[PDB]
Amino acid sequence: MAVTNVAELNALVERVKKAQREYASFTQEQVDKIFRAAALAAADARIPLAKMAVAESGMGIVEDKVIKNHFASEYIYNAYKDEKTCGVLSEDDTFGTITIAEPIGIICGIVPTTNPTSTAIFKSLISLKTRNAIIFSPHPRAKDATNKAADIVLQAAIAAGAPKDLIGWIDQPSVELSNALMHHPDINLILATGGPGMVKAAYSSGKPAIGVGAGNTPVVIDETADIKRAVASVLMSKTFDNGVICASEQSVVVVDSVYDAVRERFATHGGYLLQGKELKAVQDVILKNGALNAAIVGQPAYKIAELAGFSVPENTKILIGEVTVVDESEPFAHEKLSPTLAMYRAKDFEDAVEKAEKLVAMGGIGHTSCLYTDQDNQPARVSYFGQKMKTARILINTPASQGGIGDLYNFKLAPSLTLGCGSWGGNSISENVGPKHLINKKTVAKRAENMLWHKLPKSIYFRRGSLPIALDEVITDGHKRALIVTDRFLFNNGYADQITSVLKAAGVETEVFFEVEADPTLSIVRKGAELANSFKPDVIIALGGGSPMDAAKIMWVMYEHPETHFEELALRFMDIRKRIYKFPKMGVKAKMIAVTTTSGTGSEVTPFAVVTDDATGQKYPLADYALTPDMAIVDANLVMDMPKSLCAFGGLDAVTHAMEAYVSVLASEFSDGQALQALKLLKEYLPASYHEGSKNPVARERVHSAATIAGIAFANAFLGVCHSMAHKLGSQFHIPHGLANALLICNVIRYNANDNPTKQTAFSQYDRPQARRRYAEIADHLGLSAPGDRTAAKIEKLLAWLETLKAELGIPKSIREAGVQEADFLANVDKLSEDAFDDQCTGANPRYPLISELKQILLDTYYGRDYVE
Amino acid sequence: MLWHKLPKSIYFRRGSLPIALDEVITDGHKRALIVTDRFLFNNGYADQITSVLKAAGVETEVFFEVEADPTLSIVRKGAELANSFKPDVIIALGGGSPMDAAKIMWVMYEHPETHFEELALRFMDIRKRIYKFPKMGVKAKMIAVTTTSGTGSEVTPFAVVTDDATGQKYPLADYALTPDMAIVDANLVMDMPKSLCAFGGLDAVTHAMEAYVSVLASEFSDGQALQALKLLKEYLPASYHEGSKNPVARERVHSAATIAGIAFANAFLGVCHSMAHKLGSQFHIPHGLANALLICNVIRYNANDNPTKQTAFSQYDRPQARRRYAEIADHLGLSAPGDRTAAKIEKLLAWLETLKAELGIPKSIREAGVQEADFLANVDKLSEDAFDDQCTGANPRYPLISELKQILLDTYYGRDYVE
Amino acid sequence: FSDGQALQALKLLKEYLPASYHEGSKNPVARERVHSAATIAGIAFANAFLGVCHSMAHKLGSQFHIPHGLANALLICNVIRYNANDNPTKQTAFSQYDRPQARRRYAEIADHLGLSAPGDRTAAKIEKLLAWLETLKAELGIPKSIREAGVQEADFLANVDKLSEDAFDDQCTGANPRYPLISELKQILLDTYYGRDYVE
Ligand SMILES: NC(=O)c1ccc[n+]([C@@H]2O[C@H](COP(=O)([O-])OP(=O)(O)OC[C@H]3O[C@@H](n4cnc5c(N)ncnc54)[C@H](O)[C@@H]3O)[C@@H](O)[C@H]2O)c1
Ligand SMILES: NC(=O)c1ccc[n+]([C@@H]2O[C@H](COP(=O)([O-])OP(=O)(O)OC[C@H]3O[C@@H](n4cnc5c(N)ncnc54)[C@H](O)[C@@H]3O)[C@@H](O)[C@H]2O)c1
Ligand SMILES: [Fe+3]
Repeated sequence: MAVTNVAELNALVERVKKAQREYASFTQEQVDKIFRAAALAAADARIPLAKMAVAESGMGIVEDKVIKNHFASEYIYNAYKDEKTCGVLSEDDTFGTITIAEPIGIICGIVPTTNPTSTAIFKSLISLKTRNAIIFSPHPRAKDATNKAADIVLQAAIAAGAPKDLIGWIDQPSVELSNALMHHPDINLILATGGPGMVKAAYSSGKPAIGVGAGNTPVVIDETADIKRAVASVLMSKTFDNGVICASEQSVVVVDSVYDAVRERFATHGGYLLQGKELKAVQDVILKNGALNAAIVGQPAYKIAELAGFSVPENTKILIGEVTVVDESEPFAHEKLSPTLAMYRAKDFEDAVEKAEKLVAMGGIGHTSCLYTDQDNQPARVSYFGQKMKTARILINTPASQGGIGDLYNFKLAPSLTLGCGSWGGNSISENVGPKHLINKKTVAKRAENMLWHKLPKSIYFRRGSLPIALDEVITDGHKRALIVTDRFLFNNGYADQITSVLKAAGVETEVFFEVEADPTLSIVRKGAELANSFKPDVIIALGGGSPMDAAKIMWVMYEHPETHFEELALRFMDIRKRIYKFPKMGVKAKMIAVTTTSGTGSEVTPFAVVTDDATGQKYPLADYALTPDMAIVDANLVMDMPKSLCAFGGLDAVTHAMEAYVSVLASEFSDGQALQALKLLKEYLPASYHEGSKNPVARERVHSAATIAGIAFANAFLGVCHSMAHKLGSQFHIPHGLANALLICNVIRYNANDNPTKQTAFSQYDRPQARRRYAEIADHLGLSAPGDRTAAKIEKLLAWLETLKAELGIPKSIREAGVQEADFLANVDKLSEDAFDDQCTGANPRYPLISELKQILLDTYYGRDYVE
Repeated sequence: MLWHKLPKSIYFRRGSLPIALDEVITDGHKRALIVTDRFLFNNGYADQITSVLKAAGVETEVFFEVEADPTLSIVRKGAELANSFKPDVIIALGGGSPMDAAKIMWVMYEHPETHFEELALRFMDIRKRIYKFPKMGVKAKMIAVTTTSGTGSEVTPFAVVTDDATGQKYPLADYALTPDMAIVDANLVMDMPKSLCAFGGLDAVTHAMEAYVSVLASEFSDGQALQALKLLKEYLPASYHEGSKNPVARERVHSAATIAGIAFANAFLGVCHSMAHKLGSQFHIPHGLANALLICNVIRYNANDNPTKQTAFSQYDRPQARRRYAEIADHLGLSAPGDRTAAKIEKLLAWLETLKAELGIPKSIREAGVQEADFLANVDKLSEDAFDDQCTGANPRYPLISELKQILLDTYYGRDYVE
Repeated sequence: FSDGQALQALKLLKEYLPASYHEGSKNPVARERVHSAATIAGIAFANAFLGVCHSMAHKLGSQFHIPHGLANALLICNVIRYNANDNPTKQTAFSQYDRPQARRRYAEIADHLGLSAPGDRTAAKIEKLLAWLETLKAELGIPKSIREAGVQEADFLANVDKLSEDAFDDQCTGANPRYPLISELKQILLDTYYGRDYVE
């Protein structure tokens, strides 16, 4: 039963550990009942413990401890009784979160002599609500009391449905014993108290800790204060337990304006101002051996002077010494737990808090500070006192001894002894301790599918003869200044009068910018914003496709936000809503209506805008749904006179826009029927549009509509990896986009079409690799294989249809065959296989390629081979 | 000429709602109104969005006073509230009756001068409209959540309401009152009853079956209609029987119903929604149940290569309806190789009966709680007033009042529509 | 029961109401004590109903849309001169009320607030009381009559007999200590319009 040896300890802990494991399986009602019985047993025993605390400690006063043994039970209960601390605290079912709050284990309670019983009723009683255990290592001066404070708690818990040794205490303490308890393995936490050396040794143990320092507690009394209650509260805080209590106001800092008044008001109401010889004698007994006399602590005032060598009335509550030094040389400013007090003299407020912060900074860093002022009309002072004072508790118009243990003067403050002083003091709690610190929360995280979107430009218009019907719809009914962006071949050949012809004839002012060439550079973009910033357009228009529709919707940026650094605008990301350079909201200065005369790109719907740096020459595909065209237009009358090449490269980038959008990882049921309806039109009408041309406008139109439909697909289901390398392959060699996508898709499919790949994209919605299947759902949709095929022929037949399609469009079989030299390829292939993996298009490819696996399907194309793996 | 216009945002996955308000509402607005029905105010569905707004600097107000087949009395009631709270955003919720009522309150809030009769005016085209609707993005935006899987009102301009005086649902329409955002999360329909997952998920079958065949049908609004049809075939039965026990199906169907809205918002409905609206406001039959009884005949109606009339649309040169209804089956698998374009429809209609039998759908209107005396007496009314609905100005054979009644009756007596 | 509360509602409205007007939120204690007083008076007049000032006020503040408190501040300084007549025309016929004591109660009020000097005669304690109101109505922005309160002499005299007969028909007046005559109400309506007194 008794504990004065190191083995008795190692036995106790075990018969305790085994209580917890039996106590942890308890419910809320089975412990809500243990919590009361232990709190009553502690309240009804408020007087005796307070007697047993003075007989043994030699300090304190009875009637002021009784407010503590009682506060530590009633004011603890009213607060932590309804705190759900057993199981599920919260359950957000929209998400998949649940907080379950298992306990922590067992604890070591390091008790002081200052508050031996309250600090025990407080910990004992709070460690039962969290379904924990605890073991006390008390102070020799108060071992009999704080251990009689737990038996009065335990013997009332076991009587309420608890085990019989859940709690434990050391009877004959030491260092060899505590240091053997704090370092015990079956312990799981340390709940300490007692100032420096204590917390310096709690954390240093090896276990966690909620140790708690302590020290000075400056209090400031400004001109705009109620010097009456400022003083009573100063005395009601020192004399309370004779200041032995922590946080008590060891030092006031008054401003000259009201010092004399305060000086007297302290005198009449039991204040002896240490004027001369008395003072020195008093600041000589305080500090013994660099520390405060351990015999003066908690003792009444008149009992101070006797040790000093003088005498004062027995009714004196306090001993005040008017001083100026605010450093360590003055022992009259350290953490004297006596009723003594230091009275400083300051010019104004700012001169005080500068002085307070200086003497909290010496012994009481982080604990608490106080202020007395107009709590309602001087909120800036407050704001200036909280932002300047490095204390975890700033107590405005409250006494510290009864506001730091806070449920009396202020609510919303966690009632507690064991007041955290923040890392400033050497403890990482920063708050009044409670049961939510003795607790191991834990979070079950159900798989949540990542949110998706089908976002387009409103006002898509599509048929032959749709320009004037559209401009005169939403543009002219509205804006007044336009900026048509296009290329020369369209400005020269009357593709841009067909649009000004309509704006003119109404009130509008046009200005065309036609210095855009294939693969636009950032130099052309600036030059376009440099113009937009002069013409100040109310709207922006973009013709052709790709180069214009990619230079314009970015010129739309530099016009509304010229501070945009392309280096940050083209930063590769991992998710498009968790973007690190969130695009600015740009639809205010001007809109970005878009027209297209080129089939494939589909840029008229999608956020993508491919441009190159003009310094490194790397195409930086940059993406955000803020640069959607805002009323795209797609008229098939601007395509019927296209050459045979641009038709192929276009309609053949659209194929690889849907192919790697039906198979992508962001694919959905919204973007999977459009991709197919595109891929089914590019099969019935694409060859015709190449051979026949304008002679079959029915086909030249569908292809134009399809290539846009893919946009609806790959605007939401981003591209795959064929573009991540086609952008680099089409830059280091100036190969066109569509021609590059054609030389890879018949080797990229068979890359992604492995159900046992080396990697995978880590997308929640992506259960497992479906690409091999997601590619056969294509063939069966086109009509390649009806009868019961292996799912591997449906692919061979998909490729075959491509090699057949790439044949009847003049597409070469390889790059070598496309105007590239093995000497210039092998050299800068490792460079653009890395710069491909670092593209934003590849973050959606189902297989998450390895640099060592793009290089291979990048050589196998130069030599017209097949990636076999 | 044609178009394909929708909101500039359609967020859709289980758990998207907070991730559709934590994103956009609070980034732009601080005064929100919510429109719904009592079942959702009560059952804690509207405090799934007020939770996340109030947590921000937003002030909410909920107009929970909506009823099935909404009236113009409620609409004017919510405007008074909207005129008092002065919202920066409107958030419709509940599906259909609320959504169809909030986007019209949006009107009476932006422009209280309006007169409902000038909105319910049928027309020959949407551009060549006499009452050009006003611009509505200036006072408050309009969000649209949904809790049913059969309407598509999240995307479409259709806003069906009732005068409360004549009792005539006026399926008015204009893209100016499309929502700015549409949120379709299955978190809200997992616990939906069977009487709704059937009617709702079975109108959607029409939203898409008289949209892939309509004259305004385009390549844009044909793959979506189909994808809304290949999902309502593999997941609608399961979402009825298994219910929440197959949330993937109860989710895919929820997206399909919306995808069909991506279709019939661009390619208007045909004739089943004209006779439905009038046949479901008189006899107070629900929407989806009026569409499931007729669709299996309207097909037999529109699938006549030699009808009396076409709808006179340039893009529609020859009647192709008998063909489109075949590509449907050819896409769903009902079709066997070596057919003749006449059985693919039988194999299609066969898939519906098979689908209407396994959802609790009757075989006629008589079985649906309508007395032969209350029908034949007012059939010529809803047969002349269907012709006067805006939805029928898009179906491919411009029905005759001679020919509508005949299919009303053949759906009462469970008969077919031979000709 | 309802006499110490009424008074405590009156010793606080005298030491803290002026300060809560001028200083406003800069003296929240007064802006607080006054808030409690107003309620303590509710602890009184909930049990001991109002008199006649709230009858004429309600009718005089619904016709001319004058606020409640402003209709009560213009009249109270006369109703006192009315109820403080030891020999009125009528009493309110209440058993607990044997003799008219109103001229006396209004003195214990002053005697409690300090307005009274030792050696008075029960006739000045009321003057010293009314003097405290004017002094209090002048320092809150309260006018000296109804005319100054935005009411045209033509719109008043034309409908005075209405609100003078309809005040008598209010429930509040069935508790004041001298059962006013319609002859006597109008006279104090008008003397509050022309800022005059209510001699008799
Ligand atoms: N912030 C609070 O909650 C609070 C409350 C009351 C008192 N206090 C502070 O407590 C202190 C009271 O003085 P005390 O009574 O703590 O005297 P003290 O500071 O000597 O406390 C010594 C305690 O340390 C324990 N201990 C265990 N292992 C130790 C080790 N390795 N090295 C040193 N000590 C070890 C001893 O058992 C003993 O109880 C003051 O600083 C007072 O401000 C803080
Ligand atoms: N954002 C997207 O949606 C997306 C996706 C993939 C690729 N891209 C980018 O799109 C760009 C492709 O641009 P494009 O290839 O679409 O055209 P392009 O911009 O290369 O220029 C095509 C050239 O063909 C000629 N031309 C254009 N329209 C014509 C017409 N109607 N009749 C006759 N000649 C005509 C002009 O000389 C024009 O410069 C590449 O930079 C590619 O990376 C964009
Ligand atoms: Fe492309």
